[PDB]
Amino acid sequence: FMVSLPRMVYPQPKVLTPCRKDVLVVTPWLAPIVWEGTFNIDILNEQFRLQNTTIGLTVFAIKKYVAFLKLFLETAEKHFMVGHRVHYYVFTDQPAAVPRVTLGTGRQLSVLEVGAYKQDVSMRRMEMISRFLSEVDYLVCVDVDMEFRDHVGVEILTPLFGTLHPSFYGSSREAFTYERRPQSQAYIPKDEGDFYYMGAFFGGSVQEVQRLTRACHQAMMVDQANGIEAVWHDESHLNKYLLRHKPTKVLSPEYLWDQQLLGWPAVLRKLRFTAVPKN
Ligand SMILES: O=c1ccn([C@@H]2O[C@H](COP(=O)(O)OP(=O)(O)O)[C@@H](O)[C@H]2O)c(=O)[nH]1
Ligand SMILES: [Mn+2]
Repeated sequence: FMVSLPRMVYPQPKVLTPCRKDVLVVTPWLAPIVWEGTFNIDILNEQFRLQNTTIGLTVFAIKKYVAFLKLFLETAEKHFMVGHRVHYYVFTDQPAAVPRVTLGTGRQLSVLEVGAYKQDVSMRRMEMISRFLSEVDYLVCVDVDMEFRDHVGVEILTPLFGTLHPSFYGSSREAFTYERRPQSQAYIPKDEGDFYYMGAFFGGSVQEVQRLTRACHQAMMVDQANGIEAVWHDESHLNKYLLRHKPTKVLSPEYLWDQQLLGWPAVLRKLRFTAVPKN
């Protein structure tokens, strides 16, 4: 059950005035594409706070990538779901290397120990993700070699979402780096494909994320038994999944950007969550 919103004063939406004219803001299956200027965060904050929404954030920090945790968590504290309940799940082979980061109220961090792989480390995330049902309402699954630079909030939440890959949002579908070998479960032919989604940021309700990760894990297992590894590993399988199960929101590349690589184009009003230079 969902109680009434309170009285709120904000600018009237204008039917004959689009917010953004420069970009597609709804997919052909009527999912919002989330760009700055498309949402009133005050309305959304009210809607999700009234549900006492808890957001789980999963991140893997294996071997040397423990080095990225401090900046990742400190900036998440400043920018990610502020005002909402947050539960960080840090999966690592080095529990003692996890930095002590001060968390705001209503926010918690769990360290989950795993084994380390010698492709595999990136890939096995689907298996490891696939407790959450009892503890959080939504799950967000991100890369750790990243930092938050601006608001990432409840505007992303929905049953199932993907994020536009910053290198491909302007590309035609034959240019997308999908798995092209019919022998792989991740196969997508040249005349198929909506978008190229980034493996570094996806999520949804716990139920939908578990479905997704289960499906990708099963498909990767089939590929392995067939002696094939998809070209972009888990990302290839994510793309196949979101092709056949359309996401209910798509995040713009504001939500996954690399400023060193790609600068700050006109179409991006904010750079929210960005790659941290590495070697
Ligand atoms: O040695 C590794 C390699 C990868 N990862 C995890 O797998 C994610 C994806 O790998 P990488 O980001 O190296 O991705 P890229 O963005 O270069 O494609 C990383 O963010 C980490 O969360 C890790 O923990 N240790
Ligand atoms: Mn990464």
